Amino acid sequence: MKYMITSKGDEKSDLLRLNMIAGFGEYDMEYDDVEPEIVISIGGDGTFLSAFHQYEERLDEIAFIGIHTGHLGFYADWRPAEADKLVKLLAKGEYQKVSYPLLKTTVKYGKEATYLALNESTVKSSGGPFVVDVVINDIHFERFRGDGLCMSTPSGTTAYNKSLGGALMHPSIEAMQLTEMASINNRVYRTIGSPLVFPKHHVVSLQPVNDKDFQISVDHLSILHRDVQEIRYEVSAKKIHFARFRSFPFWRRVHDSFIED
Amino acid sequence: MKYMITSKGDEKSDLLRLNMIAGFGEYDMEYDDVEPEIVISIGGDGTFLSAFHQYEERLDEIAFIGIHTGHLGFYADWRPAEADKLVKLLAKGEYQKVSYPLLKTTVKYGKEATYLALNESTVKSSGGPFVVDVVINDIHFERFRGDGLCMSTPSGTTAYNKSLGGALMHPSIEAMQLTEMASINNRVYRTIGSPLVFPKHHVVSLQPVNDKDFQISVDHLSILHRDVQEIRYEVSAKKIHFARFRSFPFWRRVHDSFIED
Amino acid sequence: MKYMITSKGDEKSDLLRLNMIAGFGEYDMEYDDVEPEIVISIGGDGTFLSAFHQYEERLDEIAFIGIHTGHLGFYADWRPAEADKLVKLLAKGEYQKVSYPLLKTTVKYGKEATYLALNESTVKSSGGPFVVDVVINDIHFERFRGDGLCMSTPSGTTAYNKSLGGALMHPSIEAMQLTEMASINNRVYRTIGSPLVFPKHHVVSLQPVNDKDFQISVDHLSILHRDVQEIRYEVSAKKIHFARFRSFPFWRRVHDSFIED
Amino acid sequence: MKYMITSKGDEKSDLLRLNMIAGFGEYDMEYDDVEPEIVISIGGDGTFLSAFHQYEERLDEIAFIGIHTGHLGFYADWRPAEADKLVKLLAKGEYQKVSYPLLKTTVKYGKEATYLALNESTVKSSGGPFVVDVVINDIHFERFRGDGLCMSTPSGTTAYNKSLGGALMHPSIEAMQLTEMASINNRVYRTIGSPLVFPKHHVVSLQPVNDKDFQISVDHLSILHRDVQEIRYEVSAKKIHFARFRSFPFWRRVHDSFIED
Ligand SMILES: CC(=O)SCCCCn1cnc2c(N)ncnc21
Ligand SMILES: CC(=O)SCCCCn1cnc2c(N)ncnc21
Ligand SMILES: CC(=O)SCCCCn1cnc2c(N)ncnc21
Ligand SMILES: CC(=O)SCCCCn1cnc2c(N)ncnc21
Repeated sequence: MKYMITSKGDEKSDLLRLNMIAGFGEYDMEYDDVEPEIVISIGGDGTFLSAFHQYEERLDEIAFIGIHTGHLGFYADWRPAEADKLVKLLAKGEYQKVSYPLLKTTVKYGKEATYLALNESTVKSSGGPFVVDVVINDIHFERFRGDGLCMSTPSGTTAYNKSLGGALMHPSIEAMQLTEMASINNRVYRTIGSPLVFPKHHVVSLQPVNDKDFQISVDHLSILHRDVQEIRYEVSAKKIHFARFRSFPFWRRVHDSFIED
Repeated sequence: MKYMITSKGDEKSDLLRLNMIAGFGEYDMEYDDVEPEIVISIGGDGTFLSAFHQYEERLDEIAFIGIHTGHLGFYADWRPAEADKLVKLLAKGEYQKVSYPLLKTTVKYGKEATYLALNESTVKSSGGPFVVDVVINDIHFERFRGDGLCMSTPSGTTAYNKSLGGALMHPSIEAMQLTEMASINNRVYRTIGSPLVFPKHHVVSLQPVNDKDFQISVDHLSILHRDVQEIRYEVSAKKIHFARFRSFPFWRRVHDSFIED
Repeated sequence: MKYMITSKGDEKSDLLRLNMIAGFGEYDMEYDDVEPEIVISIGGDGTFLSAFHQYEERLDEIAFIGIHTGHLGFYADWRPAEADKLVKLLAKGEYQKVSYPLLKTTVKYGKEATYLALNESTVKSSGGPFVVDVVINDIHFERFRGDGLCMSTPSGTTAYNKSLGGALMHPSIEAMQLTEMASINNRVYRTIGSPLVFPKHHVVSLQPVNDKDFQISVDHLSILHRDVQEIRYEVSAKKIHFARFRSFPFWRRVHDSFIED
Repeated sequence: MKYMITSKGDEKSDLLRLNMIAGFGEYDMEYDDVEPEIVISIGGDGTFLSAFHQYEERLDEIAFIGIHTGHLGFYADWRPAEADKLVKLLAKGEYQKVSYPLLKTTVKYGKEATYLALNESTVKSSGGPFVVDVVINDIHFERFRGDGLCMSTPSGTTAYNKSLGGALMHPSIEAMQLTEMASINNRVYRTIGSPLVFPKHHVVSLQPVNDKDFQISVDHLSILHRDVQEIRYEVSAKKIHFARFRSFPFWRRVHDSFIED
């Protein structure tokens, strides 16, 4: 079918890309980066992340695969030595697919901007103090004062979420996790401190109290948003689809990354 | 129908119990503590916890209700002032029911002991060092050295799990969360550190490496188990059922308990 | 002697300032904000902080006093009701003095910039990834990857240091404390994680590895430094001097701020 | 002079001990384990710890040395390959000495028991809930509810203190550090959460509120104390003295243990 391959840019990934294309030519496979049904990433997790956001409007028609030319990645979890065997099974197809949940971020002004995050979305102030009111399902939960907040996807918990004390949750759980950055707590300012895991259809809303300028990141993308009235977080109805070739469990992927390999 | 009421034991809860029984007599309600269909707890969360374990063999036939004669509880979340209104709606029934997941703990020796936990189950050593191998779905994940481990239900995350840095997760998420107690980490001994959230059907297994004596707790119950070969944790197929009378959201219950009320 | 009074700017602090000046006129006291021997701050801790940095070149000749017109402060720890009694004892003098250690920050380029911090000094990247090599007494200790680092004075531990997990240490201990911001740790990148308390004469040096642009803060001041070769942290030889009128222990000041009051 | 050598018990340490004794016989050195002036530990940190407590009544007349026959230790910080060179310099003496602060623990009943801790002293309940009032310099600071508390020496911060989130402080700082174990915090029960570093002459006192039975540990020693009225913590006036042969900085010892070696 139609496919395309993105490369990190170094000669290790570029040469590995040219070989897979040459191997794909031996099969009924057409190269198309406009309407691909298979998107192959070669490099690391950031390369897969750019490949995800490059085609985040055709997610239901794409099965992603990641190849790590460096250290192991949670998305690029196939070594370069399996590139030739990957070409054959992708060519004749018949592969199983696995789907991970995604995070929807809605930014409201005085239009409306919506984003799709594979890892996480963070909110920080524009330099001044970061104070925000946290509203969970139209219920005022807390007034957060600190460095910022991070809402993470299940697969994104192994990234920035983990550095903030958040829990690692299996990606089959359709949920999102909110963690704090350097919250100030005294007798007068109260935050929950613990990470918060939210199921599907739960809407977490950040609302300003003073400054309406915030630095909002979505995976690698980061923009300074001005005159914002609300930031809405919820589990997205769309899912990223992977091509599954063999058993590489998420917990084994966690063990190899943080324990030993 | 058949009902029964447990009391904390103080005169505040005993008198509140006698009044609800007198009010129940004005309706088609029979008092039965052998086969009750309604179990009312009056006191706090520990009173509800003892009421849960007293009838943990008829969970599919019971709708629990908790009344807090002291501070607010996550299970006893109805004030004493609503006792009379609670009697009327329970009498004519028609109430909706909500179900929370439970934790199954299997202890294997050289028979087999299984427990049901509403909050959490902890494992500590018998005084000596606590070293254990953590196996996730038959995959050796880590060798844990420290004070102990805690596997928490979703509703149990607000209890001992929260004191260990674990995340608070909404009880509609059928999952369990594992947290560490004072793990020792150097270049030679590696633990994940982060809490781990496991979905349904995932089996987390603790296996000894030296001492086979461990102090295992299940909610309030705590026993010294000797000559144990394995501790199996997984989300239980059974659920505790509550009687629902009005909207008291879990996140509002979290806000009232830790933020302010 | 010579004195001056800074005000937060609100009418509560301005009127309290005009009254103390009028009360000071009843004594042998001259108002001088060029060479003051007594510096009175009226407002909060940020007002005292601006008053400290306004006169950080005559620290050995000044005894500072802080008055909080709002909530209690660790530097402005005297209520407005004690302003009149404060005027009398300052006028005839005979007051005891207490001294807190300070933090010296040296920034080396390709000249040299030195700063004095009463609370803390933080280092973050200019937007990109923050990677830095931590050198303790000319010994390479770790390569830090994360959001940034914070070196705190003893009295500064109750501020941003506390939000990062650092310990609160009594200000009589001439030392400094280093804490991490969202460090990334795996099998390949290793940080200590724990806070580090350094005694006097110990030099902690941050050295770039890639980007040489960092956002460095010193108390409230924050500047983007470009083409930096080294950031040197050490306990300063200079001390801030307070005027002591009665027993307000630091631990009682910690209790009143975070436990209850 | 007079010396003695303790061994871990394995054949690696016993044979290394017999060789140093044979090498000591070539010099003006007498073996005496009653009144030794040099105490050599061969094994790990627990072997040095037992050697410390074996002679904790002649601390001012002993210079300790630790040899690690296994992984590196913070007290046994000399490899077995340096045993012969260690024998020669100890024999002719002229070595410099370094001193680390110690922790004094006073347990008051209805007599009085005092202990000396090289690493830390912990307090836990006897099985029931652990609630205690924390009094700092006769000022009620907090009511602690949780698993327990740990007061650590400076050199002890790399041990159990580190697993509880406490800071690592250089041993030249005469101080002690208090850390919490799984404290419960809500709107009604308030603990500081942060670790607390106390200078010399500051007295931290734990006082019961209900149960007067606590499991108190002092380094490796652990005893169940009954009918206790007070636990007093303070920096001891006595110091443990080491024999210094070359530069092995504490921070390098921290780097080798937790970063890499
Ligand atoms: C410095 C930080 O805290 S973000 C590190 C990002 C590394 C690349 N990466 C991208 N996605 C992931 C992921 N899901 N899990 C771990 N690492 C990931
Ligand atoms: C000292 C500790 O860490 S356990 C405190 C237990 C208080 C009673 N309780 C019982 N169940 C719960 C619950 N689910 N959420 C919060 N509190 C609960
Ligand atoms: C949002 C943060 O983490 S910084 C809060 C700073 C409040 C004012 N202040 C200034 N100095 C201090 C101090 N030493 N101790 C506590 N608070 C202080
Ligand atoms: C499982 C724990 O948290 S205690 C581990 C004790 C290891 C031996 N040891 C004894 N003293 C020390 C010390 N000062 N620094 C590190 N390790 C030490």
